[PDB]
Amino acid sequence: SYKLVCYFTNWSQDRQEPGKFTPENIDPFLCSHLIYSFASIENNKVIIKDKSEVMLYQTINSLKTKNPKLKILLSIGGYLFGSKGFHPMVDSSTSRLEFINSIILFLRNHNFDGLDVSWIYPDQKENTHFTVLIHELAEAFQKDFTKSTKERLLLTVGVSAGRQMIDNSYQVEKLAKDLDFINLLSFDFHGSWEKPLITGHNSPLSKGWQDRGPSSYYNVEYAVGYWIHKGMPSEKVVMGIPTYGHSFTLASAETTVGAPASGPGAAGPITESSGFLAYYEICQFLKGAKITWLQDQQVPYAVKGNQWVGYDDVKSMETKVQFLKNLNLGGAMIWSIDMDDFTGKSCNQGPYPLVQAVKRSLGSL
Ligand SMILES: CC(=O)N[C@@H]1[C@@H](O)[C@H](O[C@@H]2O[C@H](CO)[C@@H](O[C@@H]3O[C@H](CO)[C@@H](O[C@@H]4O[C@H](CO)[C@@H](O[C@@H]5O[C@H](CO)[C@@H](O[C@@H]6O[C@H](CO)[C@@H](O)[C@H](O)[C@H]6NC(C)=O)[C@H](O)[C@H]5NC(C)=O)[C@H](O)[C@H]4NC(C)=O)[C@H](O)[C@H]3NC(C)=O)[C@H](O)[C@H]2NC(C)=O)[C@@H](CO)O[C@H]1O
Repeated sequence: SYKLVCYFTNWSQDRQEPGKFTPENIDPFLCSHLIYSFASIENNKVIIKDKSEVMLYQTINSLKTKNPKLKILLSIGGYLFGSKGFHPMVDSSTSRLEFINSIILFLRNHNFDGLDVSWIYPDQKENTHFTVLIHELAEAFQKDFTKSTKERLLLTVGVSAGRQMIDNSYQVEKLAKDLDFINLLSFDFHGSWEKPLITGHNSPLSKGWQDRGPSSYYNVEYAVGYWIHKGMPSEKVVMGIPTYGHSFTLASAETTVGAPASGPGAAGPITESSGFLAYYEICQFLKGAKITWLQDQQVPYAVKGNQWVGYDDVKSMETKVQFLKNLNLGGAMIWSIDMDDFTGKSCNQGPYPLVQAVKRSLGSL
């Protein structure tokens, strides 16, 4: 009994094949939870800015018709929403209450089962506001369920896997009460924003051999453990796994971890964004590359020419799943199913090779 919580996005629809994803591409039995990314906030109220908003509602109802066990949530936030997106809604209880009531009506009208708040990030400044908003939602949700024939709206949150960010942003014990679970964002541990600019893996399970001091923090094992230590019960920890990798353009001839990089990797042809590659792009890149499995860190990286791609593959799916079960975690979260090879047409491994491996690994006694 593990959750498989699957984020998907509303921007992947503008991609060319085979990055071209709509909710209609979703398998109703693939995951236990679906989270739509992202909603917006206009007039201290919840909306959806998506030209496919209405067809999405239609797909939601089809999905839940085919799988009555399926739970679909709505997410607010993300890296680009930032902290700014939550202003001015959080600035007072009045505007906050206006919001919380928009949410309840919204989710009921549209057949969502809860809400994800993935605020990136509260940090020091907004620690208080984030805490308060979560508590007011949690309470309003409970209150609403008091007067209901419906199951109660679930509340989750996408949270930092970064030690310092966790220290600055969260009151964990409070969070443990208010949230049904965290979606631990246990990736983006390394990437081309770093200084000094050196190759590093986006989502390492374990410590690197060269990791010392606060680099010892930048792995999944650590992140997960620190959350539990800070108060979050293990079963409320839902462990994020990525379907993308972080890329680097190599400065010199070192191809190792910690090798100097001139900048982010060449942009994928489909995701057109230098620094990362979806898995369906990674599979093309792997043709003619040399791949190394890191023993220390338990994940692969691939080199082809001056390109260095740290990524996650079927082998790390199964490896990460064993770890999360060993630690009695609540399950697995995926960012994002629409960057797996969902069509099956690039990796020739069937549809959703990575997520499918995760399902199987959780499902296996
Ligand atoms: C002060 C200082 O110097 N501090 C240093 C500091 O940098 C180090 O800490 C590290 O910082 C980095 C960067 O700030 C952190 O990286 C961020 O990590 C979070 C996770 O914690 C990421 O956000 C979530 O995760 C995914 C994957 O990255 C996010 O996905 C992105 O979402 C956006 C939308 O919001 C996507 O944009 C869309 O895509 C295209 C263009 O790319 C466009 O066409 C679309 O229209 C656009 N959509 C929208 C809505 O605008 C983007 O594609 C996508 N990326 C991918 C791969 O899918 C998602 O937003 C987040 N999910 C949820 C849920 O919230 C965040 O993306 C990521 N930022 C960057 C830049 O990659 C890092 O976590 C942090 N590390 C640690 C360990 O804490 C510290 C280290 O301590 O050192 C200091 O020195």
